[PDB]
Amino acid sequence: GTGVLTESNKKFLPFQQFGRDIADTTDAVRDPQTLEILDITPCSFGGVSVITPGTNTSNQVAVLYQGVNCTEVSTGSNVFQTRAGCLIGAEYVNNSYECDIPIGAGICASYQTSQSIIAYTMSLGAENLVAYSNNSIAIPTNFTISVTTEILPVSMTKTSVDCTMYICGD
Amino acid sequence: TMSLGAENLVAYSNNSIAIPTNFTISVTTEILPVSMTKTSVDCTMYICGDSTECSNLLLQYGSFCTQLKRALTGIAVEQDKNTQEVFAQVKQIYKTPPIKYFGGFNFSQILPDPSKPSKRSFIEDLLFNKVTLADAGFIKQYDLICAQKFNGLTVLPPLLTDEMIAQYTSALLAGTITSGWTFGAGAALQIPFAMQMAYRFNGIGVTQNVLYENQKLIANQFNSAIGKIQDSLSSTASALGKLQDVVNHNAQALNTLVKQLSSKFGAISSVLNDILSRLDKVEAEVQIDRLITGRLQSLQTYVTQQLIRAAEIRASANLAATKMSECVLGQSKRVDFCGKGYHLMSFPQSAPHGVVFLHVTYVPAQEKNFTTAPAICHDGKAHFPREGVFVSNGTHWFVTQRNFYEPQIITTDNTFVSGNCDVVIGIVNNTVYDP
Amino acid sequence: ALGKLQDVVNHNAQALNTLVKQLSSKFGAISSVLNDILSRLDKVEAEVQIDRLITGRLQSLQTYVTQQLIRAAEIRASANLAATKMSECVLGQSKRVDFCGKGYHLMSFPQSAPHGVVFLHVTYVPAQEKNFTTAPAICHDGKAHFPREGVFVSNGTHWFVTQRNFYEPQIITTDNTFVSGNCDVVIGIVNNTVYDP
Ligand SMILES: *[C@@H]1O[C@H](CO)[C@@H](O[C@@H]2O[C@H](CO)[C@@H](O)[C@H](O)[C@H]2NC(C)=O)[C@H](O)[C@H]1NC(C)=O
Ligand SMILES: *[C@@H]1O[C@H](CO)[C@@H](O[C@@H]2O[C@H](CO)[C@@H](O)[C@H](O)[C@H]2NC(C)=O)[C@H](O)[C@H]1NC(C)=O
Ligand SMILES: *[C@@H]1O[C@H](CO)[C@@H](O[C@@H]2O[C@H](CO)[C@@H](O)[C@H](O)[C@H]2NC(C)=O)[C@H](O)[C@H]1NC(C)=O
Ligand SMILES: *[C@@H]1O[C@H](CO)[C@@H](O[C@@H]2O[C@H](CO)[C@@H](O)[C@H](O)[C@H]2NC(C)=O)[C@H](O)[C@H]1NC(C)=O
Ligand SMILES: *[C@@H]1O[C@H](CO)[C@@H](O[C@@H]2O[C@H](CO)[C@@H](O)[C@H](O)[C@H]2NC(C)=O)[C@H](O)[C@H]1NC(C)=O
Ligand SMILES: *[C@@H]1O[C@H](CO)[C@@H](O[C@@H]2O[C@H](CO)[C@@H](O)[C@H](O)[C@H]2NC(C)=O)[C@H](O)[C@H]1NC(C)=O
Ligand SMILES: *[C@@H]1O[C@H](CO)[C@@H](O[C@@H]2O[C@H](CO)[C@@H](O)[C@H](O)[C@H]2NC(C)=O)[C@H](O)[C@H]1NC(C)=O
Ligand SMILES: *[C@@H]1O[C@H](CO)[C@@H](O)[C@H](O)[C@H]1NC(C)=O
Ligand SMILES: *[C@@H]1O[C@H](CO)[C@@H](O)[C@H](O)[C@H]1NC(C)=O
Ligand SMILES: *[C@@H]1O[C@H](CO)[C@@H](O)[C@H](O)[C@H]1NC(C)=O
Ligand SMILES: *[C@@H]1O[C@H](CO)[C@@H](O)[C@H](O)[C@H]1NC(C)=O
Ligand SMILES: *[C@@H]1O[C@H](CO)[C@@H](O)[C@H](O)[C@H]1NC(C)=O
Ligand SMILES: *[C@@H]1O[C@H](CO)[C@@H](O)[C@H](O)[C@H]1NC(C)=O
Ligand SMILES: *[C@@H]1O[C@H](CO)[C@@H](O)[C@H](O)[C@H]1NC(C)=O
Ligand SMILES: *[C@@H]1O[C@H](CO)[C@@H](O)[C@H](O)[C@H]1NC(C)=O
Repeated sequence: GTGVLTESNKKFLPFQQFGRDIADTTDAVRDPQTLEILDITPCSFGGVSVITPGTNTSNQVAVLYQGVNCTEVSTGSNVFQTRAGCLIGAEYVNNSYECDIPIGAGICASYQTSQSIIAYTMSLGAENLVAYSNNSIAIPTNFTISVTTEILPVSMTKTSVDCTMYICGD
Repeated sequence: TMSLGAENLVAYSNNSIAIPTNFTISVTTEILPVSMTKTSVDCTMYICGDSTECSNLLLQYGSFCTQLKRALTGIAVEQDKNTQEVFAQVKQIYKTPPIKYFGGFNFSQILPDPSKPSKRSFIEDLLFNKVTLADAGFIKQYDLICAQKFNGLTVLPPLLTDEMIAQYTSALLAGTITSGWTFGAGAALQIPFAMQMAYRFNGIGVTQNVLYENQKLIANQFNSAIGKIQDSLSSTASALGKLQDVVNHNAQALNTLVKQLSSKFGAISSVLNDILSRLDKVEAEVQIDRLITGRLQSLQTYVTQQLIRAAEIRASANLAATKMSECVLGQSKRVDFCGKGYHLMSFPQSAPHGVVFLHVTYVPAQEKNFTTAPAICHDGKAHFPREGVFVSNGTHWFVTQRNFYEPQIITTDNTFVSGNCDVVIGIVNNTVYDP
Repeated sequence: ALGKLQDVVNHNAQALNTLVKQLSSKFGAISSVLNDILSRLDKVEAEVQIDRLITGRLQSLQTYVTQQLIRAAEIRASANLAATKMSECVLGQSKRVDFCGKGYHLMSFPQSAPHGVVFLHVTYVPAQEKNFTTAPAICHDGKAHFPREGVFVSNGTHWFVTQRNFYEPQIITTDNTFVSGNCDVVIGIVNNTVYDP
């Protein structure tokens, strides 16, 4: 196998020699020479996603190592820690704007100005408190006739497949 | 034999009408799933964990893994779209002024509490306590989940945090309370809550003087209903059944996918390393192919089940978005759509992977028999009610509303004439007063 | 502009292209070409490879049909929604909120598009609002007068009754209002004169 061997405190009985897991993978072993218990762990791995504005715009990209602390990480000096992982190549900004490239856990990324990729907390909207009281009513004095557009799919492509021709052509 | 219900025959006749004389303000609860767990699967790690020979043999089977990954990513994006559609229906983050005199109604249990770290409400916190999440997708530093992670199955965190969902529901609630349905059309227009409730009463066919002359009773009934909602959501643990069921189904699917790795599928062993160590390349290729095919079919079944369940969740989220648009951003004339009874309003609350609507409805309470008539003859003309129904308590005739007994003397302002008194079936004789 | 329709077309085209490209996979056979297997092997030896190719391509077709069935269910739901919007927004005026566009719905106009429909929803949106002082009712001669259709407003000195969606103040008369009981119950009642025509 391949993995990291660590000292273990598992309570192996004197007759046992190895331990299994849910998927029947050996998670602990007994050293044949020095009868100690070793825990076997997968070494280290994770997903790597690439945040990028279109290649029409810029070839500069940011990288997201998903679900890892910013210590187990090509690698710029712009590391940032999101609940979704470690974000390298994005300058975190205390401002908040509308989400442009959703990264996760409320963190979004955009390409903005000397332009660079920035990461920020997405903005839900501008705050607005209603001037409410028990003898005040706001009544409109004018109107606006708006024309909105709504697009709805209706049908799709009618496809036909020749099973014999596709599988066993002539 | 199961019972459909208690039999009940309606005392019907052609000159008898039952009209309610009192009402009840009910607050029902409706739970709707919105999103599910965003899962990601590493095809190579799941099928051929750290094995070059298995990976090389897996390259033969084409692009099954790429389309499994594409399907999972599509579902993952769809979940955030569902949440955004249900909750992000408000253009601005509204908020109420510090004064909390909403015409005697007590909204303190649904408005946010600043004391808590997350600015959730009391009922929202109860809802979050009633549902336990197997995994939120957050960072897991160095179980039934470690086995999943080591085999390539991970969970992605949702784009909108629970705090953002709480802020969205707070904006919706503040807009509803301080502006009625006006914030769903254009800019929010402030209006006293008593006047907003008077409009809501007018919207179901009851005159506003009923609300104004019974304001304290209605406020007390609403407060009692909210308190009963609190008690029910704090007592019965099995309250949010649907959301917990969604979480359980996703977790069970992942656990089944992991346990499928211990199947031999006809090979000598389920462990790739044992096959590699005990057999030559020619002999081990057959066993590795069997394991690859079995695990690929298991992944296919998991993705198919996920796609069908995601379609179901998308339908539920569309329904929740419609209920937010129609029940919360306005008053609904649709029957049994925003709760049982005549709909007055609704209040949204977030919950793990779902939304909860507190539907406030008006239910007639105490009905009485009366003798009715389609029309009335005064001077050879037939008088019909402009808005209401003719009733009689035994000796005198009045005209009342159709949903609340408020009899008034039959005058020419209440009624309109149409033709003579030789056509209407069931007409009666009475005097119509002239102001 | 028409993102959804183009997305549908792209998804179908991509599915067909994937189905075609699956024909170049060996699936464990010596070759992905049927003719090469037939020419280089005897019947007994070639049957195994042909079976492997047949099984792989059959599974690929199964995946394509399953994806198509799920996507067709999605498109059918969308088409049912479009039919409902045609019935309610175009063939009539809708009271449902945010169903035929944001705002108070006036009308809608349909337009065709490749594999889809486009609705131009005409809606009415209030524009310029002003503050006013309001009151649930009014006392004239010991009776409480409530608006028949509208809301009582005041510009600072005088009291009028207006519509709820458009400021059109009118003198409070007995035709605008109706009486209900006395003036000892309503909370927030005010004092004003009701004109008698
Ligand atoms: C209501 O709004 C409309 C436009 O939103 C106003 O019409 C404009 O009036 C100004 C001043 O006379 C003109 O310069 C514009 O050309 C008009 N626009 C249009 C489209 O007609 C209208 O005056 C407003 N009414 C009130 C009472 O404020
Ligand atoms: C309508 O029903 C409500 C309650 O359903 C009645 O209010 C109750 O009245 C009794 C008698 O005065 C009190 O003891 C209760 O405390 C009241 N309850 C509440 C919640 O206020 C009301 O009296 C009924 N009205 C009519 C006309 O029957
Ligand atoms: C609205 O209801 C809440 C509770 O349902 C009220 O808060 C209670 O107030 C009493 C007296 O002030 C306290 O003894 C309780 O401990 C409070 N409970 C909670 C949970 O806060 C609140 O006072 C009500 N609102 C109004 C305006 O009366
Ligand atoms: C039906 O309602 C009428 C209207 O109130 C009743 O007539 C009144 O009865 C009371 C008895 O307490 C008298 O004091 C009033 O003078 C009566 N008014 C008129 C205009 O007649 C009548 O008694 C009711 N009848 C029944 C059977 O309930
Ligand atoms: C309602 O009143 C009318 C008029 O008072 C009644 O019509 C009378 O009916 C009797 C008997 O059929 C005739 O003799 C009269 O000539 C009718 N008068 C008129 C003016 O047409 C009618 O019968 C009454 N209805 C009831 C149910 O009592
Ligand atoms: C509120 O509206 C009333 C009604 O128009 C105003 O009263 C009028 O004010 C104008 C001033 O230009 C006078 O010419 C009229 O004679 C007044 N009419 C009456 C019946 O009094 C009043 O001034 C307005 N007040 C405010 C604060 O806007
Ligand atoms: C509205 O008008 C009524 C009647 O003009 C006022 O009622 C009077 O109140 C005073 C002070 O409480 C009493 O001394 C009078 O006897 C009352 N008159 C009547 C006929 O009841 C009432 O106070 C006024 N309301 C406001 C807010 O000014
Ligand atoms: C095994 O051999 C090693 C060295 O060859 C020795 O140090 C150790 O004590 C031995 N242990 C046993 C159980 O024989
Ligand atoms: C380049 O692509 C971006 C998409 O991020 C778009 O906003 C921009 O307008 C494009 N520019 C050109 C010149 O096509
Ligand atoms: C990362 O590890 C450090 C210690 O090595 C710890 O203090 C920190 O909380 C960790 N952060 C995350 C997000 O795991
Ligand atoms: C954001 O603000 C905090 C304090 O409010 C500060 O410590 C931090 O350096 C700021 N970040 C940036 C990128 O300026
Ligand atoms: C409005 O409510 C406040 C309590 O917050 C009260 O003091 C005030 O008198 C009320 N105004 C009217 C006009 O009733
Ligand atoms: C009601 O209908 C019955 C027939 O079932 C009839 O005999 C009776 O006269 C009717 N009552 C009135 C008031 O018309
Ligand atoms: C009306 O009278 C009938 C007569 O049998 C009775 O059954 C019914 O309960 C009464 N309805 C009400 C509301 O009292
Ligand atoms: C009404 O008055 C309040 C007082 O603060 C103000 O904030 C609000 O903008 C006013 N509304 C309108 C429509 O002018």
